[PDB]
This record gives sequence, structure tokens and C-alpha cells, in this order.
Amino acid sequence: KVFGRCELAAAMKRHGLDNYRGYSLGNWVCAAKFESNFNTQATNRNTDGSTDYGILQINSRWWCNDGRTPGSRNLCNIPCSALLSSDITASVNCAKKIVSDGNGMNAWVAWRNRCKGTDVQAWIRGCRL
Repeated sequence: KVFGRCELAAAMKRHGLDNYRGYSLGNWVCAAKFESNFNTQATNRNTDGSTDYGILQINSRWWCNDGRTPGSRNLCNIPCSALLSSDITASVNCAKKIVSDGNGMNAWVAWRNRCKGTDVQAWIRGCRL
């Protein structure tokens, strides 16, 4: 499924992600924007032998598992495919759990430099809610 700026802002609010542990929607949208562009289908691949599924992209080796990743640990205790549900609730639930290890979002390549050091308004400007 796909999530628009205000749709995602409303969903992120219903989930309690805005300012969650300080992570404002600007961080979430900026990250999701270049990562999957607010999409519950955009998947990515890693050479180590893993794959990432979920709107915010979640690797099936350290964050989740899909049952096909050639050797995966799974720290979210959740099935990767579920991160592609029509509701961000799946990924937000695992994200709200993963963002509590110690590294938080200091891993996602997009947020790491495109957001963790840029701006957090261009991803919310407009959805003033």
C-alpha cells in the first residue's frame, strides 16, 4: 500500500510516532521518503545475504526475518513480510520496539545523513496536524 504525507502524518500520530522518544514525524518522513517513499511494498537487498522489507526498510538479518534470509537473527521478533501490511501499524510497532535498543535510527542510510543532520520540516510542512 502507499502512504501520503498527511495520511502518513495522521497514521504516525494514531500510532504515537510523532516525537516518539523525540523522533518527530520530520525524522520519520525524511527517512521513509528516500528509503521507500512512504510505500508498504518497496523492498531492498543487502549483499551480506539479507533483505529489507517494511515501509521504513527493515533488514531481515538484524531487525526482522522472512524465512528465506540465508541465516538471520531477528531482534524485533517479528516477520518481515508483516512490515508490508496495508497499515504502517506493523512497521511502526516493530520500529517503536527497535528504536529502543541503543542505536535507535543511527543505522538507516537515508536518515543517518539525509535527515540526522539536515532538516525535519520539509517532511511535515503542510500536514500541520
